[PDB]
Amino acid sequence: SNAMTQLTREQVLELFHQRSSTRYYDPAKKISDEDFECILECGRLSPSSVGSEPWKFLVIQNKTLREKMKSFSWGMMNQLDNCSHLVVILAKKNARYDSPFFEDVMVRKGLNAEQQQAALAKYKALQEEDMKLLESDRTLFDWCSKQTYIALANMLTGAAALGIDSCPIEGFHYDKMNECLAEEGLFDPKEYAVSVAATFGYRSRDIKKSRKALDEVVRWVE
Amino acid sequence: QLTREQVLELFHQRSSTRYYDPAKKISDEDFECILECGRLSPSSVGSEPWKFLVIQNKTLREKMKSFSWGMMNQLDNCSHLVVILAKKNARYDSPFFEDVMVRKGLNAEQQQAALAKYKALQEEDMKLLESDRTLFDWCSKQTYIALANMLTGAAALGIDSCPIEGFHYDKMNECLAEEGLFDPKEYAVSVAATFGYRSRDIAKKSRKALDEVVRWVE
Ligand SMILES: Cc1cc2nc3c(=O)[nH]c(=O)nc-3n(C[C@H](O)[C@H](O)[C@H](O)COP(=O)(O)O)c2cc1C
Ligand SMILES: Cc1cc2nc3c(=O)[nH]c(=O)nc-3n(C[C@H](O)[C@H](O)[C@H](O)COP(=O)(O)O)c2cc1C
Ligand SMILES: O=[N+]([O-])c1ccc(O)cc1
Ligand SMILES: O=[N+]([O-])c1ccc(O)cc1
Repeated sequence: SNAMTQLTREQVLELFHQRSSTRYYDPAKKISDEDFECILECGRLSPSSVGSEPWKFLVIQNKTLREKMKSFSWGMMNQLDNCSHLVVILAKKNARYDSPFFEDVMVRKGLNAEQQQAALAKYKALQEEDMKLLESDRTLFDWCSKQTYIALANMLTGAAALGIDSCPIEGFHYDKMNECLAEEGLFDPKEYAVSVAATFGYRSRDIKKSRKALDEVVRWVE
Repeated sequence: QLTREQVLELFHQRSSTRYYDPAKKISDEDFECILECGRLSPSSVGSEPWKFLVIQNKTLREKMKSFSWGMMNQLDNCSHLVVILAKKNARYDSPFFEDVMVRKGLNAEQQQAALAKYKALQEEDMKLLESDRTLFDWCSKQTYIALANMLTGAAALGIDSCPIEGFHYDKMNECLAEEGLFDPKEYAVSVAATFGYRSRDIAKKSRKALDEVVRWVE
């Protein structure tokens, strides 16, 4: 890393202040294919526990599907008509250490058989004892869903770095959204479920930050 | 504003560092900038349901080793360690949520309408109220946004990091509560992260191809 591959502290703070939730999009302004691919890359390159990458990104451009969405998506009703791109992020269901899904996770690490068994033993303990994820199907799904929020965050920040506005979205009926997207054939509902969404585009109305102070959220243990 | 190549370089510079140089410390100003990236993160309903515990005490780090397999050696060598807490019991009808509404400036009528909207969000749209753990996990998801932004902001400053789940969560929560750092009825440990400077080159790890993870619905 050097001064040319870094941002200054001033530039980092500007980036994270600029990143904001846009609720009014200009329908006449579309993100270029290349800029949007870059945004998706920010999601794809995100870290994830155990390298599990337990996400799928559905890019919902079809206008008829966006319209149907409106009736059960109160949190983005006024964005569905005018945003450039909409991403619905799915998270993997039943991502147990002993599942076929986890074999592919391991294969792309390029480990030998002994390293693979050492890794698997770590991941079993992580799920079973340390994080207690096998309490229920939902607990294990929510673990994958947490990893998807990393990908979400990175797509919002990457978009902001490109000068592109965005809004993270939880304001929809999850059962209705899962049912609709599965009925459209967009994923196997036994294997994935909706985690979170995000809109992207260019704002048509102005957005300053309101946050708790650093001293109210940070505690130093020296 | 950055070029596409610069944005890509940032996310490629960001890697999970397991081997830290124990002689390299992050400056106070750089670390405050990292914390700002967490503080400035978005969160559902603007709930900001997090606390960032900066664990620099060496005796406390040494105690954690016995139940933190995923960062055992990082604890000896990293510059800074953050344990992020998430709010427990963040119900729409809790005082925690009332404070959110008030500081947004909502009047009495608007607060009543907002309570109804977020009741519906939690009870029906997201079904967060199935159990205490489902509601906690909602706040925990928001903290993963703050985590991600800290890792990326650190990388932008030239500072290495590693997100951490590899510890016994209940033992960590018991320890940190015994230290008096939070009220365990109000918060619980969500995720951690180390920060510092790598002691060797970190081979870039693989990812599934874009075509594997993206589906276009046109
Ligand atoms: C939430 C989360 C928890 C993780 N926990 C650990 C951990 O405890 N110890 C560890 O060495 N790596 C941990 N990792 C790092 C992942 O193994 C790593 O992100 C993945 O292998 C991809 O490598 P990269 O981030 O270098 O691209 C974790 C990652 C995330 C996102
Ligand atoms: C996971 C998540 C879901 C959210 N859901 C919605 C939503 O459905 N609709 C909306 O208008 N804003 C939504 N927001 C945006 C938040 O209200 C916003 O992040 C917060 O008020 C802080 O504002 P800022 O992002 O402009 O800094 C969501 C944020 C997060 C992180
Ligand atoms: O050792 N561990 O508990 C780990 C190691 C890697 C990881 O991504 C998560 C947990
Ligand atoms: O309309 N909604 O459901 C919302 C709106 C804003 C938000 O942060 C979360 C949910």
